[PDB]
Amino acid sequence: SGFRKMAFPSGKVEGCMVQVTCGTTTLNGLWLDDVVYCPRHVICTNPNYEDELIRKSNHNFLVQAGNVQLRVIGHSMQNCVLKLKVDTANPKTPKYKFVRIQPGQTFSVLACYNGSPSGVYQCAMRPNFTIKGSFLNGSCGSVGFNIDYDCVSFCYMHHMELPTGVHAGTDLEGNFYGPFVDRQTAQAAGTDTTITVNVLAWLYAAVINGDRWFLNRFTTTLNDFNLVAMKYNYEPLTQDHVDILGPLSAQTGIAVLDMCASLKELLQNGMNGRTILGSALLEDEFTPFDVVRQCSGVTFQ
Amino acid sequence: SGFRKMAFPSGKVEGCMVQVTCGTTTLNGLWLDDVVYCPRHVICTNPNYEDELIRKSNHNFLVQAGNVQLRVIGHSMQNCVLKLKVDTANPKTPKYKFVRIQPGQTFSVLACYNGSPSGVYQCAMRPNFTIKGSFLNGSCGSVGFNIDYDCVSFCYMHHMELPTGVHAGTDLEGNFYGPFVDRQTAQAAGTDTTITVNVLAWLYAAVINGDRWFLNRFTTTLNDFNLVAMKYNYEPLTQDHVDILGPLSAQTGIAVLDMCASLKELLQNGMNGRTILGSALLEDEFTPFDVVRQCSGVTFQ
Ligand SMILES: *[C@H](O)[C@H](C[C@@H]1CCNC1=O)NC(=O)[C@H](CC1CCCCC1)NC(=O)[C@@H](NC(=O)OCc1ccccc1)[C@@H](C)OC(C)(C)C
Ligand SMILES: *[C@H](O)[C@H](C[C@@H]1CCNC1=O)NC(=O)[C@H](CC1CCCCC1)NC(=O)[C@@H](NC(=O)OCc1ccccc1)[C@@H](C)OC(C)(C)C
Repeated sequence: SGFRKMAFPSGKVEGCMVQVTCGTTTLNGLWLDDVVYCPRHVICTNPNYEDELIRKSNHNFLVQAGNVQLRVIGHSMQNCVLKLKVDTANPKTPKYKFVRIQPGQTFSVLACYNGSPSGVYQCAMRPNFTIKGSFLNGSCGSVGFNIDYDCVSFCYMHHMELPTGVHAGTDLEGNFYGPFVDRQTAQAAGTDTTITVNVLAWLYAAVINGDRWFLNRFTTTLNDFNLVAMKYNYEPLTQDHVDILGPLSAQTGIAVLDMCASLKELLQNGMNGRTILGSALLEDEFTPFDVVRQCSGVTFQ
Repeated sequence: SGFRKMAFPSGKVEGCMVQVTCGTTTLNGLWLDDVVYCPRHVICTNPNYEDELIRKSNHNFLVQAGNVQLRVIGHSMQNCVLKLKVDTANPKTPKYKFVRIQPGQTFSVLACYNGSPSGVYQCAMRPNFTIKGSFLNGSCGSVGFNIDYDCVSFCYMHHMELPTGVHAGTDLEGNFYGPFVDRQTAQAAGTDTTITVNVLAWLYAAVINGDRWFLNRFTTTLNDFNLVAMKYNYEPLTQDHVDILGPLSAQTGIAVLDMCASLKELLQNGMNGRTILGSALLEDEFTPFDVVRQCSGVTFQ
C-alpha cells in the first residue's frame, strides 16, 4: 500500500537525450533512430522561422550525444519542431510512438540540461493546456512521456514558460498544446479548472489505501453533481468519465455517482483539518489509469 | 521556475534490477558486478536465517535478468541482505556506492516487480526510520538511491510494510533502518515528527519561486523556535541545520532564523486557505540540497 506521485522509469528516454547547439542557444534534443527533434526556436535571429531556417546550414547545428559529436546531414521543420537528420542512428532508440494527449492526461517529464537528465516527475496536461512543470533556462527540448509495456509514447516537448510560472510546449510533431505560439510576445495561460475525473480517481486511490473518512451515504445525479462542480471551477464530468471510472468503482464497491456525492460534500465543506493520501488539497493529477497502475503493480519491459 | 517532487533519473538503476526466485517467493534483486543483492527473507521455511540458509543450495536461487537466467555460484548473508555470487558481471553496472543515510535525507525509489521497474518516486527517511512508500507484494528488493554526478549511491532496499501502511527496509549492507527486524512478529513504526530543516528548505524553494506571502518582519531565537517546534511535533533545529540552510538563506536574503519566524507563525495560525508551492500542508520531504539542485538545474552524467 501507499500512494505516491509516481513517474515512469526514465531510462529508455535518458538514452535518447542529446545537446543541440545553434548559435548562442543550447537546449535538449530527442535522438530517435537518425533524427534529433528539438524546438525550432533554437535557430538564429516576431520571428519568421521559414526565413530563419532557410538561412541555416547543417554545420550550424552542434549535436552532442555524450562525448560524441553527431553530424547533421539534413534538417526540416515540422510545425514548431526542428528535425535534424544525423548520420548515426541512436542504438538506444526504444520502441516509441508520438502521441498528442488530451487535457487531463498525465505524463512523466524528464527534465534535462545540456542533454543530461536532471530529474523526473509526473505532470498533467492542464485543462488550459499548460503544464505545471519545473523548468529552468536550458530545459527546452526536455520531453514528457508515458510508457506502455515496452513502448515509449512521447507526448510533450518543452518550449517556454509563461508569466504565471507554468509551462507551454508541443507534441513531438511540433503542434503546441493550447493557443500558444513560439514567439516572445505577450501570452497568458487562460483560467484553469480542476480535472474532476482525476479527483474521483484519487478518491478511489484513497479508499483502496484505507482512507474512507470522506465517504457518505448520499448519492447524486450527474446533472446535480456537475452543477456543483461548475460552481467550484471543476471540469464537467461526462458519462465517458463515469464509464472510465468503472473498474475503480467495481474494485471498491463505491458507485461512481456515490463518490461524486462525496466529492460534492468535500467541495462544500472542505476537509476540516483532515488529509487524504497525505494531501490537504483535492489532488487532480492522477488519472484513473494511474491509480489502477500504481495500486496493482503494472511494470514495463 | 516551478517546483516538483522530483526523482533522480532511474536508468542507471533500471539496468541493475533482476528477478530473484527461491521456493515460492519472488522478489527483486540488485545486480552490481557479479553479485545480486536481495532481502534475505527470500529464503525458505521467528525465522533463524543462519539455519535456513545453511540448508540452501545455489541452484535453489533462480535469478532472471531480462530473458537471461543467471547462474548462482555462491551465496552469503550480510546482516539482512543475501548476496548471490553469479557467474556473469552486470555490464550495465554503474559507478556506485552503498550509503547508510540519516533520517531526514531524501532518495528516489525505483519500484519494481519481477525485476521490472514499475515507477519512480521521491521519498524521505522519516525520523522514525520508516518511509512512506508505495509498495505492493513483490516489491521487496526495490532500492532507493541518490545520484551524484555519475555515481549511484544506493541507500535503501525494501523489505516489509508495517500496519500503518508505511515501509521498512535496510541499507544495502542489510542493516535495517530503525528498530525493525525481518520477522513477521508485531512491530510498529513509532511516533513520527516533521523534518524541520526540510520544511525550511521548502519555504526557501517557495520564495525562490515567487511565493512570499508567509514571510514576516519578525525574527526568533533558535531556542525560542525549538520551543514552538516541539509543541507541534517538529524535529529540533540544530545549528548544523541553520548552517546547512546557509546557501539558501544567502540566495534569498532571508536569514534562517527569519524563516524560522515565518514557520512559527505558519505553525501557530495555519495557512488560512492559502497554499505554498501547490501544497496546503507544510512539506518536509525536500532537503536543502534538493531545493538547490532543482532550483539551479544540476544534472548527472
Ligand atoms: C528553453 O530552454 C527556455 C525554457 C524556459 C526558461 C525559463 N523556464 C522555461 O521553461 N525557453 C525560453 O526561454 C523561451 C525562449 C523563446 C520561446 C519563444 C520563441 C523565442 C524563444 N522563452 C520563454 O519561455 C519566455 N516566455 C515568453 O516569452 O512567453 C510569452 C510572453 C512574452 C512576454 C510577456 C508575457 C508572455 C520566458 C523565459 O519569459 C518569462 C519567464 C518572462 C515569461
Ligand atoms: C516483499 O515483496 C513484501 C512487500 C510488502 C508486501 C505489501 N507491501 C509491502 O511493502 N514484504 C512482505 O510481504 C513481508 C515479508 C516478510 C518480512 C519479514 C520476514 C518474513 C517475510 N511482510 C510484510 O511486509 C508484512 N509486515 C509485517 O509482518 O510486519 C511485522 C508485523 C507483524 C504482525 C503484526 C504487525 C506487524 C506485511 C505484508 O503485513 C502487514 C501488511 C499486515 C503489516
